[PDB]
Amino acid sequence: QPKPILYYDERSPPVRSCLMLIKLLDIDVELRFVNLFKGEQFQKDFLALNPQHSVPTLVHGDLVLTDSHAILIHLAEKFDEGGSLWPQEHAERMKVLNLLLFECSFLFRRDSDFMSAIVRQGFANVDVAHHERKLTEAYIIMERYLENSDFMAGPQLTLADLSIVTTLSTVNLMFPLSQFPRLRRWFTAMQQLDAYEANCSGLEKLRQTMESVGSFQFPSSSAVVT
Amino acid sequence: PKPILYYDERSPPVRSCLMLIKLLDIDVELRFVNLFKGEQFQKDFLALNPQHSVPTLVHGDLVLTDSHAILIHLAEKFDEGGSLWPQEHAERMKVLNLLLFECSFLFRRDSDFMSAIVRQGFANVDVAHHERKLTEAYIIMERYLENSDFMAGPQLTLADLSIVTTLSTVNLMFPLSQFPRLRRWFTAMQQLDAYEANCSGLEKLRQTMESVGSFQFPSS
Repeated sequence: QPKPILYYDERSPPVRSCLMLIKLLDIDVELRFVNLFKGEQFQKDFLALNPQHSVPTLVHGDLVLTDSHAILIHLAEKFDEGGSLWPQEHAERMKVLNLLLFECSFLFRRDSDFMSAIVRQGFANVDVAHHERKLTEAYIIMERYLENSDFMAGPQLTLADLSIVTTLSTVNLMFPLSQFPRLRRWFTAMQQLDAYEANCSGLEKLRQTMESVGSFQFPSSSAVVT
Repeated sequence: PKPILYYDERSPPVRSCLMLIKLLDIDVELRFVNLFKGEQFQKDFLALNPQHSVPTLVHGDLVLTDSHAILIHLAEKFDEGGSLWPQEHAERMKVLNLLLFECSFLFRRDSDFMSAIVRQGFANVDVAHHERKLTEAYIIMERYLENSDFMAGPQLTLADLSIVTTLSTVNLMFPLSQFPRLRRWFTAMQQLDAYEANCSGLEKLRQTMESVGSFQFPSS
């Protein structure tokens, strides 16, 4: 019943997906900033709330959620009851769930491995070709999904698109989409949604933070901008 | 049409699905895909699942490529109204939150360790690094068990089935002796009839890892 509280750092793509859903559904939510690059997620009180030391973390009454994909489903079920973002029909809902788990286990995992290598080693010491292969593989899979539909999980916008677009925009700071016409079309369409504005500041903050910590510049030509 | 499960029982996410199939008496058709021979890269399997992973379930026209989606789908279709995937929203969110901890944290870190063994050889893995990453997962689970007998509340749910198989896999290398709640919970899980579905693939994974990584686990 009390309004949700979101612990967040907008540089995180999963955080941005929750910010996008909050904007799309017009949800009133208290924001509490946790600076991941300063290690504020290791403060004792935050660790007591979420021992995984991660954002987004949502506190909604007694419920404490520590994964973006649970937060997206929870907020859709509470603030979009009966809607199409988290579909009513079982098969369509399982397709969206399957895509959310692809984002967690495959796209995000590989982008996190790459970006954490940059922070830990410096960009000049990362095997960028290795990560390019891993992440281009994810682009190929997404292009294949979109060869069948204009959205990731079917013919309409779902939570899968909100979860995937933020991490895709993050991978695309580095790796261009010139060779992926369906992924370009979809990303352009997602950027026309008013809710996409919630992605913009955090993407830019992540770009700047990574350039500083990793001592490099992303190639400006890569990012798709409309 | 009955569900088809593409599987290699060495995979802990596969074992979680085998455990649920045994608990719910689901009639499935099993099709083996050998992960250590690279059969997940065969062209027909890749056409089905471009993430080249098991478990993969084909149920009618529905193709699921992640164990946590498979667990939820099978519970919804074959255990409607049961307690493994709770009806009440807050309880269900708690289960979902733990399934995603398993995917994003426990499994990710065990995968990173076990992959390192296969790629580099055990003698060349930074075991102390992986011990810190995996012990941190043990610490988190010990905290999750502070208030309840099971991972997501007072009774067995899908979260326990997902977590127990990967935990048993981490436990090939790293003992539970420092984590009393977690050790008690693991012993209780081993007493379930359905836990028998974990045993064969866990031992096969032990043997395959010891051969490929040229070592013996401490627990061996």
